[PDB]
Amino acid sequence: FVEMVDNLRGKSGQGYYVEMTVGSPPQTLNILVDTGSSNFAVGAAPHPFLHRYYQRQLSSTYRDLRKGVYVPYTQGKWEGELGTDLVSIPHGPNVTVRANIAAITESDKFFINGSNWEGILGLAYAEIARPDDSLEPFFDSLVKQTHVPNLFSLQLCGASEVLASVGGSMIIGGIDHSLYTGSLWYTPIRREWYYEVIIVRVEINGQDLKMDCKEYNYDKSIVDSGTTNLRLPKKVFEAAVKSIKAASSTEKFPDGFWLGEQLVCWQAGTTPWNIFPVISLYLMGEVTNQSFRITILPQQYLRPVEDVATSQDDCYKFAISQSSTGTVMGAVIMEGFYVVFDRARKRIGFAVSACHVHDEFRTAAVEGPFVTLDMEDCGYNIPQTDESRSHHHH
Ligand SMILES: O=C(OCc1ccccc1)[C@H]1C[C@]2(CN1)C(=O)Nc1ccccc12
Ligand SMILES: [Zn+2]
Repeated sequence: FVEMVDNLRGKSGQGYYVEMTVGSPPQTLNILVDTGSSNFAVGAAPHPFLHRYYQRQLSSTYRDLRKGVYVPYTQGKWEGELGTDLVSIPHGPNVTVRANIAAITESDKFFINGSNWEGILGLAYAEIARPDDSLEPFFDSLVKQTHVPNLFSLQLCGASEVLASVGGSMIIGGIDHSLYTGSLWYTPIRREWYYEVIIVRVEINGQDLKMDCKEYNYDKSIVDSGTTNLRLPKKVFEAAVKSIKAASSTEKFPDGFWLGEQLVCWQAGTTPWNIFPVISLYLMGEVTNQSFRITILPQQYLRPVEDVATSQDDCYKFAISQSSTGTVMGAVIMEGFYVVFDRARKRIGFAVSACHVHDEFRTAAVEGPFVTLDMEDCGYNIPQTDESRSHHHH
C-alpha cells in the first residue's frame, strides 16, 4: 500500500494527523487520527490556533442535518452542527465517501497551538459517537459505501524553536508488511465501543507489579492514538513509577519530572538509557489462558524536547501519567509498534515497528505465547448508571 506509507505527520506530543478533503470543490484540512473516539469533526469557524477551517457554505455537496452535537473530554470540549459531505483521503484509498461531519463552531482546550491539525477523525465504534450511536462514524461509512476491507493499521514513528516533526502511516484497508518485523500477535477487542482490550500482567524490567489484574483495566484499557502518553490507573501509576524510580535512582530528578511537567537533561549524546527499565504489558491472547507481551523502551516513554535555554543538551519529558478513566495505550505505546485494527475479526494486532527508536542493547518487543493456568478474569465491569440504562437501542 505504498501510496499510504508516510501519510501522517505532526509535532511530537501534539497528535498525528492525516490530510483529508471535504466538500466540492475539495477543502483541504489536516485531521487528527484518533482511535479513542468516533466522530468526524472539523473546525468550521475562525480560531486563534487554526490557520483554516471548513466553510460549509462553499461546498455544493454539503447537506445540513439540522441537529447540533456536543462532546466534552477530560481535557477539551467542542460543539457544532451536524451535516454530511463528500470526504476523501488524498494519500489514502482512491475513493470518495459521503460521511457525517460535525462542523465545530466553538471549542475550549481542544485545538492545540502549533499542532497544525484542524479537526479529528474518530475511528472507534458507533457506541461512543455523539449525539448517539445512530450517527454513523467515518470508517463505517467508508466500508459500507466502498469495497475497502474492514480494517486499518497504524505505524506511529517517534522523534530549537519548534517541537520535533513526527511521521507515520495509516494503512486503510490492510496491512503493509514493510512496516514491521517479526510476528504479529492479536488481542481480542473486549467490546466494540472504544478499542478496549485486557491487560493481564505488567512487568517493569522483568519484575511483576503483582497487582490484582483488574487494577490494570480499571475502569477500562483502550488503544488511543489521539492520547500522547501511556496513562495508567492511579494505583498502577504509583507502583510503576516507584519501580522506575528505583531502577533509575542514581539520578535524582525533581518531583515535576515524574509528574510529567518538567524536562531533565544530559549532555548531548550521553543520556544513560540503560538506567531506565523496560516496561512490558501482557495482553490477553486469542486463545484462553494465553497472553503475549509488548515491551517498550525508555526511548518510547521519555519524550525528547529541545530546550531553547540549553540547546546543546538532550532533554526529556516523562510521558507516563496518572488516569482516572482507565489505562490508555497512547502514542507512547504505539510508537514501539505497528498496530492493526482488525475490526472484521474483532481484534488488535501488534508487531515490532520498523521505525521504532531503540539502541544497540535493547529493542521494543512483541513476544508470546505465555500461559497461565486457571486465569482470573481481568476485565472490570463499569457501574451501570440509570441514564445509560434508560437508552433504547433499536
Ligand atoms: O479519548 C478520547 O475521547 C473520549 C471520549 C469522550 C466522549 C465521547 C467519546 C469519546 C479522544 C479525544 C481526545 C484524545 N482521544 C481527548 O480525550 N481529549 C482530546 C483533546 C484534543 C484531541 C483529542 C482528544
Ligand atoms: Zn424504544
